[PDB]
Amino acid sequence: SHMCDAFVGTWKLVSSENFDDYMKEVGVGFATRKVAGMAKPNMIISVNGDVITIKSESTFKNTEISFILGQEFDEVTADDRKVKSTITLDGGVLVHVQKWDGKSTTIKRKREDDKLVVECVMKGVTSTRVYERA
Ligand SMILES: Nc1nc(N)c2ccsc2n1
Repeated sequence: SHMCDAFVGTWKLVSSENFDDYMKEVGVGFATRKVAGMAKPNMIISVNGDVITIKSESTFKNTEISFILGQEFDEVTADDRKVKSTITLDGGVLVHVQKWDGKSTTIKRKREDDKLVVECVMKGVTSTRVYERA
């Protein structure tokens, strides 16, 4: 048993709050915000040794990241930003920081009851995205 066991699995988005405002704060344009805001992504998390893989699949885009905790990597986000990402574990919470164009956003993923709760923060704006097991 290991680090992220309770995150591993296939998850489906069941609720979202303030995601449009988060996307605005990030700089996402109108058409992408409207189309991306409809999606109910599946998040598939797996671990193989030190390598964590998070796939996110939706009608809008399929994305995939693989990474080692604490080790920066390149990520192309669903809204087509080219970012430099670092993901760490902080007291059981996966903390994902994305840097691009002098900007920064942080995405936190945590287990709460039977849900996986995703909190996306850009300056003063937070969006909460709740996933349940598929
Ligand atoms: N693949 C993918 N991943 C995401 N996080 C989102 C959010 C809206 S659409 C979408 N598609």
